[PDB]
Amino acid sequence: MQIFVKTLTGKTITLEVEPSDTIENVKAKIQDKEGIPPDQQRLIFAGKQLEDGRTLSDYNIQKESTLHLVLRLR
Repeated sequence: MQIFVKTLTGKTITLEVEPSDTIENVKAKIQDKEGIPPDQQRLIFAGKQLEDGRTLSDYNIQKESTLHLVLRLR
């Protein structure tokens, strides 16, 4: 399915994913487009911080829905 990842910098990217994809897996695809290391990414959906080892289906993330990407640096 297609999902969207919003950076609060203003911009958005599309991602191509499966419901069984892990957040880890999503982070890797974000790094491929944005260059941000996975341990400096945090993803937010429906007011929850998403865990690395869990899947999109675990969080009821559906086609054309949107995740929010936040930086955790120092």
